[PDB]
Amino acid sequence: HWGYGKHNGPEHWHKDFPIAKGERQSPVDIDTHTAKYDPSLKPLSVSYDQATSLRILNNGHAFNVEFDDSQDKAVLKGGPLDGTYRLIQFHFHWGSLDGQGSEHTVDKKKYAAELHLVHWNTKYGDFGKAVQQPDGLAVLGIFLKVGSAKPGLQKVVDVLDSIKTKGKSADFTNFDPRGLLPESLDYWTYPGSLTTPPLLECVTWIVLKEPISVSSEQVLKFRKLNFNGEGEPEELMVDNWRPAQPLKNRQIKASFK
Ligand SMILES: CC(=O)Nc1nnc(S(N)(=O)=O)s1
Ligand SMILES: [Zn+2]
Repeated sequence: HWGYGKHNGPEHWHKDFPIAKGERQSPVDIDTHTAKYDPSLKPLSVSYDQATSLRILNNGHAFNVEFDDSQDKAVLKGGPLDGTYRLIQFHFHWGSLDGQGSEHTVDKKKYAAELHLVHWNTKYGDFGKAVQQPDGLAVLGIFLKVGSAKPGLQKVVDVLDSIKTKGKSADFTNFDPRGLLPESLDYWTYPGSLTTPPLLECVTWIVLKEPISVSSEQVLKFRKLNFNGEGEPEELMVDNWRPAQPLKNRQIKASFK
């Protein structure tokens, strides 16, 4: 089954998921000089004050923090979006070294990791229906660079020891995702896809310009997780990122000049 190894990594995915070679795949390189400023784009509206986190899970490819999405508690609106998108989970992609890890790149620059806050369009009723629609998901992408620690991330880092291996989960309540946002909400946006199988082309990507900084010690703890289940041979969970895909017939728009 698929993964990030030499024998099952992204270059192999198309054999089981032919849409991997599709017209609106993600991630992409953001060429800052070719992106188009669009004055018609609205500011993002992030309403996370009533967010209810439930659980943190190692699913064998990353760790996910899951939220209660049975009501409009944590929602994303505005920007390029029509309607209301509910937060369902966030996760990260990261590297084995500080010079790599992000999925998106900016003028070919890679960051140490990338945070994805995944939201689904409420008009489709559930997440499973949403992924079948071209406007079904909105994913907010935030870059991480190594520098000073991010206090708001430390609660996540401290629980990782309890979900070291695939399939382990832990109760993870009262986490406030607002502590993971940068100061500015300036963004680029383009139409794209999930970056893991099944690679469905259902995502409006919103990638923030401003990275957040985390400390070397914080990212080091991500790299101690395992792809494998308990009792299996240890494989460190690192480099769980898909390389940039061709832009083809898409334009990246910027909310700022
Ligand atoms: C269930 C779920 O959320 N699946 C996802 N697959 N890829 C995602 S990402 N890397 O594009 O945010 S989210
Ligand atoms: Zn992701």
